[PDB]
Amino acid sequence: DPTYADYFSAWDKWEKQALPGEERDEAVSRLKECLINNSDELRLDRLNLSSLPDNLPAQITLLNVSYNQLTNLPELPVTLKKLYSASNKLSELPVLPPALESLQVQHNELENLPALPDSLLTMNISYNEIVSLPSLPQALKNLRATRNFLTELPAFSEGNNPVVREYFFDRNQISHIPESILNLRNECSIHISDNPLSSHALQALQRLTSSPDYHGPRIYFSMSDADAVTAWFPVSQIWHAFEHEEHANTFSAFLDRLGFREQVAAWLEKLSASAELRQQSFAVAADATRVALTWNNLRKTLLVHQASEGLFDNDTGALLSLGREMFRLEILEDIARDKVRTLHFVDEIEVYLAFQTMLAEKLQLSTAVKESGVTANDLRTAEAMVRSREENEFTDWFSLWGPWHAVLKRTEADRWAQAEEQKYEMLENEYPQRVADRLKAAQVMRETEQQIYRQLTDEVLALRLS
Repeated sequence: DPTYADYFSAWDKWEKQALPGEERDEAVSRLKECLINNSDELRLDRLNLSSLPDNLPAQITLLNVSYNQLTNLPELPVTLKKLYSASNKLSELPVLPPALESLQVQHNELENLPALPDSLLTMNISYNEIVSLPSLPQALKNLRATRNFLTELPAFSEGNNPVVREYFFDRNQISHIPESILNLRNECSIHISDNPLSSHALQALQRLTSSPDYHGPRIYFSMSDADAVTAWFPVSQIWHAFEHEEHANTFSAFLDRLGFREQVAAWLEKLSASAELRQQSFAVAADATRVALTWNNLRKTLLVHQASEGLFDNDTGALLSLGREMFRLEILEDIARDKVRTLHFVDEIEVYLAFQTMLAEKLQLSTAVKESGVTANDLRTAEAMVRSREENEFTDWFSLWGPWHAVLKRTEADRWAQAEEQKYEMLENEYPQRVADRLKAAQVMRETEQQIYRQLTDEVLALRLS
């Protein structure tokens, strides 16, 4: 809270530090004139200023410093209602006064925004390098963000009364439309052309907005948006893997390669070295023409070849707890498949991974990265359903599990061989019960081996370590 003389002398010193090519002298006269009166407005635009003084008149409600060479703004007056600072070289904004209604800082070098007050009605942040936004106030009816580095459309809320709202997010890096935009009324307009959007969300946007019986928001968009495919985004072994490219099932088994990116390379890692892995990965990973049930399969095909070696010979305790995780994952996939029915702009794999990471803590899914439309209720129900199906189905499931059948195939025979030798049921009772209720209405070939392998898993090989 400076005194008149402090303002004057601070501005006089600030003037003598003028870089040539700027009108600091004129700004001081406008600053003094602003102080001398009760003036709510201060305009220092188009003077090519290289900086503002530290202390600006504390009572002003409008500040225009557009078209200068500013890299920084000082602490803005708390009574500020409208801040025009377009066409500068700003790297950061200060904290915004709480009563701000308008913010024009387009054509700067901004990477981030401070907290937007609740009073903000209009905002122009276009032609910056912003990567993501804070939560936007509801009073915000006009927002222009053209040509930034945004990755995500913000989830709007339908205000209780309908007012015209316009959002320009064109020429960004947005890749995912949130399901929330269909809540909004027709009085709101969204511009998302020139964004790297999926062709799925494109075709969804096409289908819904190109229907009669559509009362949502006006969304403006443009649908205009073999072997050297695998090692690209993980560099060197593109030639090493080409030796394997001259083989079977590589056109739909490699082109279909659409945190996670880190160890998709560490799953690339041993399929790289050993030919045993994807002599059989491409087995059912190319004839499935849902990609989370497959992604789980190649997890399994990975895990059977390890169990083929014998990592779980005496350590079946850690094999069992891993099947507990992988069972809850394959329940989560069915949760995911159930939800994508109701979502338009995402497919199962994305929803699956949303469930996996948002629940990795609560359900102890170690094999998950610690990073959409998934609410808080479908997280609660997802846990309630996996926990109950776990209680009812895990042991039957683990007895049929692949990795464990492998460690029995390697470690500890007898029972394993005996189990296979009890194939009497597959011919002494398999023809009568074959359609014994298919006409009273291979399903029992899965029901019979369940019985024996669970029976094998009655007098288990796990009661030798414990």
